[PDB]
Amino acid sequence: ALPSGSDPAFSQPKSVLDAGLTCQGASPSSVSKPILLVPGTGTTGPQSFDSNWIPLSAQLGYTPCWISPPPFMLNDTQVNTEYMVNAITTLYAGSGNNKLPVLTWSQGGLVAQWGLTFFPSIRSKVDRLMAFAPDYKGTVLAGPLDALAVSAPSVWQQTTGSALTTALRNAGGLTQIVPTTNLYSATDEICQPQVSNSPLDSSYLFNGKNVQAQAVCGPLFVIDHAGSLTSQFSYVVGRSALRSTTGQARSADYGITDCNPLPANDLTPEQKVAAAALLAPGVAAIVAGPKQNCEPDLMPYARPFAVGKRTCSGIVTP
Ligand SMILES: C[C@H](C(=O)N[C@H](C)c1ccccc1)c1ccccc1
Ligand SMILES: [Cl-]
Ligand SMILES: [Cl-]
Repeated sequence: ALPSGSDPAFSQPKSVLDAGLTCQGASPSSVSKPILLVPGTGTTGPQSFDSNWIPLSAQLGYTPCWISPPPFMLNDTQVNTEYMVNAITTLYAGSGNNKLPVLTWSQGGLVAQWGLTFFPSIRSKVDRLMAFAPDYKGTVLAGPLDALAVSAPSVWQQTTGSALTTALRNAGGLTQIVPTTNLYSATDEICQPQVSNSPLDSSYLFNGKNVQAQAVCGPLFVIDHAGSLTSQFSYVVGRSALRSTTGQARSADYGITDCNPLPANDLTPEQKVAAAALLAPGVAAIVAGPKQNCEPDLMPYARPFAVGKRTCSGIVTP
């Protein structure tokens, strides 16, 4: 079974977590049809989604809301998760105690599933999860942990073999917790392995709606890590997931004619340009950002699930 009982305490003050949450045109305590957007590594909320799911979710009738954990999602993924959990609590109450969808890119999906795994209170407040290129198993493209160059805290934790991904799995987090759709690509140049269309894939969750784009669009279809978020194909799948009565996208809602890898058709010209360039701010943030030679320690609520792994203060013990 999943962790149960009370939510772990936050390491950050509620006022600090509140400061990282924004909604377009409303206060979080009084917002109509919010959607919470959780960004990828090296970016803010606006940097991940200004060119795609902020205008697209508004056009679908949602008020776009987002978190921007500092610095640019490079800090401890466990802290980035505090921003999300607090945001869901606020937006749920602020919209009349109605569940809301969560839509994520890259690390953002790892953050969402970490939050659902270890903070039980939000399970009843997240209507559904729509994750684009989530790296629940991390990525093996960064190399093994013992050969990793100095890297940001969350980059360590997204490396396959990390204590964080170990703990997520052992606490039960590789199974969906709310109705979840995962859209990913075998041609992902950041997160691998993704080629099997099977539980080996880093984006796969048991009992979830697992959509490898090539399984629908064919082997020559090509979308990269950012294109998994921004493409017109991704929009049709995401639209299906957001509207489905089951909380998961449905194969009947999309098909081979939707297999367009370019930025979503409804985006403005300026937006399409920014969507193609989505990654560049992330790389600049990683050059200027924190770097260390070890993986951040697991917080107490997660430590018992990765006994034996090595973090900055040493080997995790029972
Ligand atoms: C931070 C890095 C990343 O997003 N890097 C950006 C996207 C990038 C793009 C092209 C080449 C190098 C890095 C990362 C690390 C582990 C797991 C997932 C992501
Ligand atoms: Cl398990
Ligand atoms: Cl099922």
